[PDB]
Amino acid sequence: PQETLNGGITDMLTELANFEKNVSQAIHKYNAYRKAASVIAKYPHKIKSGAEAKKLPGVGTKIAEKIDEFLATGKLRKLEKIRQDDTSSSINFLTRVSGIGPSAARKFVDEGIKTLEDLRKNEDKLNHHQRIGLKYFGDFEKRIPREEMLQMQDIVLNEVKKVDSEYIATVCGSFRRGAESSGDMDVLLTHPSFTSESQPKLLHQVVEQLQKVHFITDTLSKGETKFMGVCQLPSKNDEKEYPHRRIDIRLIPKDQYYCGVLYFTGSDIFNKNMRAHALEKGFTINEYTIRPLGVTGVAGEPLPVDSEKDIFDYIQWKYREPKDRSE
DNA sequence: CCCACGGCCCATCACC
DNA sequence: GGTGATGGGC
DNA sequence: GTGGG
Ligand SMILES: Nc1ccn([C@H]2C[C@H](O)[C@@H](COP(=O)(O)NP(=O)(O)OP(=O)(O)O)O2)c(=O)n1
Ligand SMILES: [Mg+2]
Ligand SMILES: [Mg+2]
Ligand code: NA
Ligand code: NA
Repeated sequence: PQETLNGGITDMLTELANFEKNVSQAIHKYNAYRKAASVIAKYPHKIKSGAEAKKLPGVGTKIAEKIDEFLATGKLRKLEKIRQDDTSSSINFLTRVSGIGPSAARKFVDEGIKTLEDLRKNEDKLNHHQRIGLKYFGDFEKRIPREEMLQMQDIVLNEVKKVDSEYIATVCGSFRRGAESSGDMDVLLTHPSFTSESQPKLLHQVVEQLQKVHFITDTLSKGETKFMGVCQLPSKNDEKEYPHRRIDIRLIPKDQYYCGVLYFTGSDIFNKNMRAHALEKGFTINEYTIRPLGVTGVAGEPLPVDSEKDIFDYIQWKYREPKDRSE
């Protein structure tokens, strides 16, 4: 559906969702509003009343009332008021800095720190991640055109094979679903010597090499299985520099890999829909495995999975191209 | 009336 | 020094 | 906030 169908309503709900997460610290209300926004966004008609909306699953009494007020006035008094509130709107804004959550934003605003400028003035109170988030605030809210993702993929797959030609690397996420732009880059990594029944160097080696060729520029977090950091394409000398980008690299056991690829190729909406169907034939699927639910819900042993397809087979669904896993 | 609300790794805090 | 809890991200 | 035991 076109966004201008009910965009006014969904904008309202998303903004409400944001204030619940960031200011009220009510995560389940945040998800409630999002779910409501999502189901309304998929609704193929212009909503004329809150009662009409209430028919949709996830839209209840309170949101129905909010829709009525919005339809009658073009606004929400509560939303209008919290927008004007310096404290609440500053708290809500600072959470856009990667590394600053509802709690940190709260503490900052409590002690007079409300803007990016104030953050820049008080580096002493920021942790490593927050400093990076601050330094690349602008860049991190930029999307990544597919053409750059391709170039980023070229570098990653090249350098990974250079380190060890037995590595397997896959760019997942919205890129693998064929999106024409992405928020970040997700890389899944495996190696024939790393399975469930098993360096910590395997992830480190790759990260280090990507640093050596000046692709990776910063590190947010780095463990033995998960890396989160910043990367940047090289410039053309004449041409102006590319924005810095967020990149995640996950090292996964060889025998948990194609569950990982499925999960982290995702679409959140597809994952939960494929979750949904999986439990209905008595299967539970997470990022690691697919397990048969038992006569009680006895989730037993992981089944063998050597491809994305096997997982589709288990729950009698035909293989869906990542291109179509929007939902 | 009352509880659940897809999950987990890493950095850092709280506390012994 | 350490273990467990919490914040944050995705 | 919504849904359901
Ligand atoms: N908590 C999480 C985090 C990620 N995922 C899955 C679904 C996502 O499509 C996939 C990758 O996560 P993601 O990077 O945050 N989203 P994605 O790459 O699809 O789109 P972008 O907004 O980054 O362009 O992992 C998930 O199912 N639950
Ligand atoms: Mg992504
Ligand atoms: Mg990601
Ligand atoms: Na409803
Ligand atoms: Na943030």
